[PDB]
Amino acid sequence: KFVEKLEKAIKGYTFDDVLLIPQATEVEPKDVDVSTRITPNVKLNIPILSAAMDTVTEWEMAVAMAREGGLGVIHRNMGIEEQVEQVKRVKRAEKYKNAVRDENGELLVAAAVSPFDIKRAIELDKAGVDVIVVDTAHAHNLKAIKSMKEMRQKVDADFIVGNIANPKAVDDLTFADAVKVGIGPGSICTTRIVAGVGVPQITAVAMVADRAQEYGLYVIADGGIRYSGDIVKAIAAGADAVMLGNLLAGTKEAPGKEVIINGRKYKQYRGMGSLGAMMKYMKTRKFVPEGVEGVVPYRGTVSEVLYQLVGGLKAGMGYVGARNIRELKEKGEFVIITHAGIKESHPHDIIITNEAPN
Amino acid sequence: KFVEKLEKAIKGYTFDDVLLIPQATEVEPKDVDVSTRITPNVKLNIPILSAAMDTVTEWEMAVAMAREGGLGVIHRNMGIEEQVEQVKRVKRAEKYKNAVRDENGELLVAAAVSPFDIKRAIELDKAGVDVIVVDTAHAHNLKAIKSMKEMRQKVDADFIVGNIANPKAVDDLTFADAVKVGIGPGSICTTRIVAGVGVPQITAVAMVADRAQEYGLYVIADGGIRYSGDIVKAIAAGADAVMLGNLLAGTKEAPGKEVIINGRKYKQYRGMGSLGAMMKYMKTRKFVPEGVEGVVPYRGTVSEVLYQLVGGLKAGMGYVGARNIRELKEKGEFVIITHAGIKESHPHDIIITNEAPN
Amino acid sequence: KFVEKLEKAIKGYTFDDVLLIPQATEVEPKDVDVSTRITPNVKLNIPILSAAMDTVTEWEMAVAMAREGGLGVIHRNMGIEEQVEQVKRVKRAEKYKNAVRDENGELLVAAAVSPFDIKRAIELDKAGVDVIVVDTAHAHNLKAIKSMKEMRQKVDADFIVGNIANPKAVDDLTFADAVKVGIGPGSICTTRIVAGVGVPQITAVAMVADRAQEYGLYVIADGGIRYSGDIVKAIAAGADAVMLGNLLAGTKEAPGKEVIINGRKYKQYRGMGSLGAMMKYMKTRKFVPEGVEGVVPYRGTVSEVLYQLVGGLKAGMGYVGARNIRELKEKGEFVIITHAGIKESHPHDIIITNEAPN
Amino acid sequence: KFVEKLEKAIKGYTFDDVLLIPQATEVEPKDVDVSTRITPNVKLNIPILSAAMDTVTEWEMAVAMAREGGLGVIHRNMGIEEQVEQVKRVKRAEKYKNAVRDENGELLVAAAVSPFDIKRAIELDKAGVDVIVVDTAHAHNLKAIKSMKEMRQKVDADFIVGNIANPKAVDDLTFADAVKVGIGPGSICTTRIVAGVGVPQITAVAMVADRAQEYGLYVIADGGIRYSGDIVKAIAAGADAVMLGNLLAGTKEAPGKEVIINGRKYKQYRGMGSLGAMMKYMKTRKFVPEGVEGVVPYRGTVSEVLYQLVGGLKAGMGYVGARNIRELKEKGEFVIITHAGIKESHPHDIIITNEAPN
Ligand SMILES: O=c1[nH]c(=O)c2[nH+]cn([C@@H]3O[C@H](COP(=O)(O)O)[C@@H](O)[C@H]3O)c2[nH]1
Ligand SMILES: O=c1[nH]c(=O)c2[nH+]cn([C@@H]3O[C@H](COP(=O)(O)O)[C@@H](O)[C@H]3O)c2[nH]1
Ligand SMILES: O=c1[nH]c(=O)c2[nH+]cn([C@@H]3O[C@H](COP(=O)(O)O)[C@@H](O)[C@H]3O)c2[nH]1
Ligand SMILES: O=c1[nH]c(=O)c2[nH+]cn([C@@H]3O[C@H](COP(=O)(O)O)[C@@H](O)[C@H]3O)c2[nH]1
Repeated sequence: KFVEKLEKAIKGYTFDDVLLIPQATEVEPKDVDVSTRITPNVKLNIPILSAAMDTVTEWEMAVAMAREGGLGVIHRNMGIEEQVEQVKRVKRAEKYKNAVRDENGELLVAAAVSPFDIKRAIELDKAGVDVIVVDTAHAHNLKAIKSMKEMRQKVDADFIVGNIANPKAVDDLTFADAVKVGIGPGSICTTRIVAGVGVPQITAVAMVADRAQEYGLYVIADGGIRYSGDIVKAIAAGADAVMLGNLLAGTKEAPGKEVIINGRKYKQYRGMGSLGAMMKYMKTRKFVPEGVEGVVPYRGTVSEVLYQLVGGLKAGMGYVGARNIRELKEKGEFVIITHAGIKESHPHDIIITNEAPN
Repeated sequence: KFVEKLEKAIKGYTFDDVLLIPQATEVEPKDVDVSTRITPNVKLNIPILSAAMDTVTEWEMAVAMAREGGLGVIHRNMGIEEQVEQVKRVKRAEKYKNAVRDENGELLVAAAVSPFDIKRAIELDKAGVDVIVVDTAHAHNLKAIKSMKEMRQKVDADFIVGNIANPKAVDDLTFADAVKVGIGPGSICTTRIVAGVGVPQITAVAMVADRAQEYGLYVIADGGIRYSGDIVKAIAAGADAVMLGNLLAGTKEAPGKEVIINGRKYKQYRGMGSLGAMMKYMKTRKFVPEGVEGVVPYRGTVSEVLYQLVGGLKAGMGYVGARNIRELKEKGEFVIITHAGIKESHPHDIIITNEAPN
Repeated sequence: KFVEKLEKAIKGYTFDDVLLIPQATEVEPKDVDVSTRITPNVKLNIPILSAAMDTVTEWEMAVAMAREGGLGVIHRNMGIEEQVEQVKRVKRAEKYKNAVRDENGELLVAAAVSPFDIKRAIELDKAGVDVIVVDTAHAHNLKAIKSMKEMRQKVDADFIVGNIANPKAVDDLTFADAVKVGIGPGSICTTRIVAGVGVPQITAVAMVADRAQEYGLYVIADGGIRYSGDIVKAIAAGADAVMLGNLLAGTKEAPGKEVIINGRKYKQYRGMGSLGAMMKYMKTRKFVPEGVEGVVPYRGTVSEVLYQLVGGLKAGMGYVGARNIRELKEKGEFVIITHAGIKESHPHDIIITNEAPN
Repeated sequence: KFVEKLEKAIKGYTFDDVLLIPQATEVEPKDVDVSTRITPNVKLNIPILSAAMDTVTEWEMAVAMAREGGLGVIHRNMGIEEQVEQVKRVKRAEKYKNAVRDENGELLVAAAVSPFDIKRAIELDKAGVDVIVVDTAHAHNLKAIKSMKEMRQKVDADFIVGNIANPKAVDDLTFADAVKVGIGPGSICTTRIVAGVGVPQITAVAMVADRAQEYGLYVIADGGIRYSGDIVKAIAAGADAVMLGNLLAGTKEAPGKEVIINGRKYKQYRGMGSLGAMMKYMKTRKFVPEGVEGVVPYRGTVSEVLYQLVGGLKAGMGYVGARNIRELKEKGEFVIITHAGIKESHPHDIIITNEAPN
């Protein structure tokens, strides 16, 4: 019985365990289309959402994301009235040819809510939020799901529930428009260390994506993205879009506090499940933290970060012969590599003097 | 023949090689029950025992452990009369709703003895010890086992023999109430380096647990636990409880000497098979040490450490839908991960400023 | 579908994942012949080409390479007239018994061109270049290949197209004399990090070599070579020759700028896809860099570096009983090793005071 | 063809990839017998030989080794007359109950020779050397083997040829008494880096041992031993004895020059295939070095080192229920472990203050 648990254990892979195999390419890469659909009513011009964290997304980030064709999810570590005001400021913010707007030409915006905060949801919905993101650590909670269903029935906005890491969870969330995948891969996440629970992101996305495709739900890969190359892999693994925390934290638009150390600029970045975040409107029913607090170097503007990420994604799509997202998901093939392969993949046997992305 | 040894070699896994897969959860996590049975007459309120080491468990630790629902095993690197006095002080120590007590309302306590120290055992038994723990490096020793049987017949207390790492050893220990698993995983253990013998803990627990279940014996996972997440994995692998050395060392109650270095507080922690421990009542028939001496940072009180560990265990059980220990052992499923997966599981690509567990 | 991508994923190996198994040897090693054919009209006396990079190969490097029996590929990050002049200076440069010369006794030389630069190619061809090397990041580009075919028809020089990492690409390049293998292994390469695309070099060379052999095309392993041992492995994996960047950079003949740091000598080495290289005649249609800038320690003269590399290759060939290149490719057998095996393969448990290669 | 080389590649294991599984033990460990036979006329009281290196074995080391029941192999980086004198001094050196002596009560001694130095061999034989050790990097050399056969016919001493790493080599060396296994694992060895050739030691010993057993030849595992635990594994893998360089270097008896750095004592240790060793009577037909030069910390006397090593071996044998060497080779079973398992096997999550072996 216990030995069979080990013998039958599935083998899980993360971003660094795989590489995409180059293929014949007819069109690339400057002509690559990266638009993608995440909900019945929402198609982004770039497959990127900014995390719903208090050191990542507030109104400024959301405006910047929407102007670039992406989407910002206003965090919920604030009062309901404060969150509705953030949403309104974004919707009325409008040179940005890639911007994603609603029927009235207003920038799109999303906002996070707890599975039980139906009041908050309705207020956000009335404020004109385009997407409601049920933001929980383990969405496959029955009681929570019952509350989610009631919530879905009382709002018009599109509905995204996350996070999950087991395909079986999709079967009980078919009332949502999309599911967010990611349990334990976050840069500031300690859930796997504290709880011992999780699934390597590439494997998690693939398992969930196959099940989601069966029900008509979209998939968002959340957490663990460190390089543009990870985005290409996530999409090839089945995701329609990715959600970034670390890579967007430290940008001018990020609400994280500035920090200088040794003359170098940084910005705070912390898990919403950290003491600091808890010491700020959520009160989780958790006895111990599952996130840490840290800092990331100053990255410049959101615009500059997205240009690099999207640039890399387009290069990767060109290399595999994918003219659009659907084709990447369709024909992207993987090769599994070893630790030594990981080392050779990064720059090696050299004293780097400049790694600039321009 | 020799090549077949390699071809037929079993693949062994340790804590970091696996993760638990999230599942549908109906009740969690603050309502999770972590009580567990380790012997016919002993059920703990938390699945944790403090190691029988001279830098970990003496009367103060044992009192603190029992008051929290756990169990302390008084070490045997002292005289018989000194050990009986430690036991008595614990039994008469009694605001602690989770405390584990015997029929007379006295805190429970355990004590270690050598497989050959029948005299010590009888004295401990008369002093009212609740559990006698035969404490040896390799319990699957025939001569030792013969002595153990005679010992079991002369004491009333429950009987725990360890340590072992091969299921075949259980077959010859069916006269005991439970077996302790762990050969080589300890934080200060060098047995695998000095002797070249051992079995990765997750695999060892699983193999032994399947065999133990066939005979009605309980299983305790001893050594190698560094995080609360490891506890969840050990139990899911077949263990009824775990034994901690490193994580309890450095607490206020631990008998280890205090040490200050660079203004920072530490406490000594060393293997019982180290020169220091040997230079203190045991005299092993070993030519060379199989343990080292070191220090661990000050952790605070036992109460604070247990709260965190149990907190993590409850979070993990909630994530897999386990309302109690039996269900964790019953339905916990694993996913095997690579080194890259291990890296992504811990916090990464961030300059940590705070990892506090509150 | 997505899960099958992972289940059917091929396992890729790089240089450090393998070792060659020693065999009975009748002749070795000072009598080992390392000559090798890379094109219908070109056989080198040593299986080594210098990279077409602006910090590696200009006329001096090319002269040194040809004098030792190797081949230099003049980089294309300069004007057409400048490149033709570099070529002419090499052809007229002529104590060097291993030198490779053309029919008129002139040192051989190669030059790189973009798949679309037919003008540059014709000029190089008229200048007497022996080999034209189509130098692109992803040669399996249809539009590029159409241009390549027109180019092949307008020049007399031998034709080498690269780089590729998929055997399927060979099928569409049968009009060339040889293909260059290598996508992502370079010491200063970030293509796998930025685009997420690539194939571990040993696996890439083997897959391509089997397909190339079917069409009569030669194979050159480009990138990732750090030690002479890697050369032996690359050839045993199917390559006819290797191309070096890092190992030749830092030599007296390399055009890289000199840099002193802490009294120690270095020379600049950077990817052609780096800002620095771009800031120098190419203008790629890439949005972001896929190479970095760094420095390598001063290595001495090209002659000294080649002696060591070739020395190692000959030792390795002797150990496997290969009197020539054809036999190495023919009978070289591999054993796959683990990370621990990699550690034991390098010097260990010692404080090195001298690693000199004389 | 090339892809099949990878698909059919055998998987090789080194010491750190495996652990021995504990078993029922009837007698251990102070009653463990570690005597072992390495040749028809030579049985050692401990399975250890000192390397034939100029920084490891000269007459003092050989005397110390024989007095402890082991064997010293006088290195050949000296003149013939100097080597014969070293041998004589050992034979006439004679409180040492474990000493290994010949028929006349003289300490045993071995000496190394090149496969072609028949003159040196005969002189050593006449001087009374007990074992002649043909000392070469790749013994599976036909020309060398022909010379070896002539040598075997002109000496009375027992004959040991090494090193090899392929079982096929044993088939051509059946005229010898034993073969020495080890190509590339040495602490100061770079053969695998320079030549790309080698076989992980555990796998090499096992493959060779199975073939050797078929012909009646003994096996000596040479190189890569860092801990007593490695000795237990090597023997369990099929070896009759092991040869140590690094672990014996740095002892009082070792001829290596003393070196002080930061108040700490060290002794030089270098490969015989290093410039330093070459700059000292061998003149190899190698173009480049395959060994490095370094230093090891002062270890104390040979006696103290052997006590620890043998102590560990006995502990390991007790843990697996082996009362003697034959039984270890007979019933020792392995479990393969991962990198994480390797980490847990060593001391972890502790600040070591003392690792003393007493
Ligand atoms: O287990 C967790 N404990 C936390 O405290 C925490 N905070 C954020 N997150 C999630 O991490 C995602 C961002 O991941 P990255 O920084 O790698 O982009 C985000 O999308 C969040 O989903 C957490 N997960
Ligand atoms: O091989 C060993 N040599 C030793 O000297 C030694 N000292 C303690 N122990 C065992 O390690 C366990 C505690 O392990 P942790 O520190 O990882 O919690 C404890 O439960 C002890 O079983 C030893 N094992
Ligand atoms: O992806 C890349 N981005 C770059 O900027 C770049 N620059 C050079 N190269 C290629 O790397 C090869 C040299 O590799 P080594 O330094 O390891 O010898 C060379 O042969 C080049 O093919 C690049 N690849
Ligand atoms: O490839 C090699 N190049 C060298 O220069 C060299 N020097 C010593 N040896 C061999 O290494 C063995 C000692 O290995 P350890 O230091 O790990 O005990 C010894 O037994 C020697 O066989 C060499 N191998």
